[PDB]
Amino acid sequence: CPLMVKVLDAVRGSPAINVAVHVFRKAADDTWEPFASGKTSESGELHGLTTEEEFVEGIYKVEIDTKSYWKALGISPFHEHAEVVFTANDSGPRRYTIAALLSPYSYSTTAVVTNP
Amino acid sequence: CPLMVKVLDAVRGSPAINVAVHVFRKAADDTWEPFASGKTSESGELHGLTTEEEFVEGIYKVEIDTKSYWKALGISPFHEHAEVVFTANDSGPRRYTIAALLSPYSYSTTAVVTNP
Amino acid sequence: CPLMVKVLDAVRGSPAINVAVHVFRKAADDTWEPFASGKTSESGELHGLTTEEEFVEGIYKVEIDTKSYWKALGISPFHEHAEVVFTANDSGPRRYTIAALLSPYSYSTTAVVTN
Amino acid sequence: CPLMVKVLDAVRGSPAINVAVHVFRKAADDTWEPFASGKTSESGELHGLTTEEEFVEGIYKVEIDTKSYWKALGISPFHEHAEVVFTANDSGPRRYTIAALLSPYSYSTTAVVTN
Ligand SMILES: Cc1cc(/C=C/c2c(C)c3ccc(O)cc3oc2=O)cc(C)c1O
Ligand SMILES: Cc1cc(/C=C/c2c(C)c3ccc(O)cc3oc2=O)cc(C)c1O
Repeated sequence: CPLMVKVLDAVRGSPAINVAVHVFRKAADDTWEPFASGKTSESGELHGLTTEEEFVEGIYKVEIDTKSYWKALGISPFHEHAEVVFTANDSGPRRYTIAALLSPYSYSTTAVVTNP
Repeated sequence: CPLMVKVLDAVRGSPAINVAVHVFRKAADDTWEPFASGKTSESGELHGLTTEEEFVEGIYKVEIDTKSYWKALGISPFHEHAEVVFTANDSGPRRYTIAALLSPYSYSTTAVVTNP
Repeated sequence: CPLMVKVLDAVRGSPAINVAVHVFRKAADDTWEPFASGKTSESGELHGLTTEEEFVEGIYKVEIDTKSYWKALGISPFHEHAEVVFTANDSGPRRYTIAALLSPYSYSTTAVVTN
Repeated sequence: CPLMVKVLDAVRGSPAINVAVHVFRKAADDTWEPFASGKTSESGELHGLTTEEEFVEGIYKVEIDTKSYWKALGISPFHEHAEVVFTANDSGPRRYTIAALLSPYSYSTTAVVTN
């Protein structure tokens, strides 16, 4: 449960369902290594991306595939994706919720970081 | 469960705890009648404001006491409160989540409306 | 001069044009007295609401008529209006910009207060 | 002319001044090639990044160095940077403003695309 992604739709007033999410981790050579991926559920949430063993310290990028989401709804949006880049677990394990609120030409994102 | 309020703190990356919330409903004479009130919990959520019987159609105002929240934290913020005003239940009962993301000089708010 | 309102549309990626904006000042009896109003321009801005002489310290409310905006574009929105309620304070910077970014079920607002 | 970046601070209610901004263009091999860069002005704006001739259709990334901004103000932030990735499209309006509103653990971004 150390990483969860929650996505909301500001046009519909609903969870953003079936949003693809790709997580990357910066490697020692400075490239972005694929780390985990998944899709938001009916409630706009994506659980089960990783484990506390696997989710070591590092710089992580959470790519939320907003264009793919809006295009699947037959809408032409502005952004390719929403990217959230952050250092994680560098003071020990934390739990991270990455939330995003989507519109066709805009988005908001926040983090909720909790210490278990 | 027809009305829930969720409040997040964009400075801390945490739920906004102990935020006072006052709900009003517009009366037939156009005044704002007190309807319900409460405080956010440790998880930034406020449940139990009303019931499906009580939460009839109307125009509702959810006042989130952001100044009181920031002042209790010893911070001087810009806004007096965040107000969310909406018509509810006019196509039959719905469930409403009013979410707000707070900063000292800014806030975001959204609604998630679901049909039970 | 001391107060400007700027409104943007997050669905179309544009200024929000021809949006009605009403400003009120809180009176001694806690009622909201009309203070100034207008409609946003082609750039989504509303200038000339007040003057330094008139814009004394106190609590003000800026009401942005978002519902009518969305309905005029053929879209059904959630809110009746967006409300921004704040205290004008002489000790802080002199010029207030109240900005709002609109979606059908959401809005963001910020204040940019400068000298 | 065709691209402007505007950055605001939601903690202080001000423009975000002296923020480094880097623009990249996606190359044919999917790498990000440096395109333009600068630091925001006293009004939080960065003008003069490119010209109409240079700003051809394609995918661009605007990276805003938010971490350094917050640290220079003595504040610990969440993100490494804020990223805005979009396609420039000739069929749409000609001028792009990329706006960002910053908090330590959050940001909002919008596009205002006009003629
Ligand atoms: C106004 C606004 C609201 C939200 C909502 C965030 C969250 C929301 C809405 C949320 C809702 C339900 C739940 O079980 C857990 C949740 O966790 C959240 O972080 C997120 C952003 C970025 C925003 O600008
Ligand atoms: C509530 C909120 C406000 C803004 C403000 C954007 C702009 C603002 C505030 C702006 C202000 C003055 C000006 O001369 C030009 C401007 O252009 C803008 O795009 C931008 C975001 C992302 C947001 O969430």
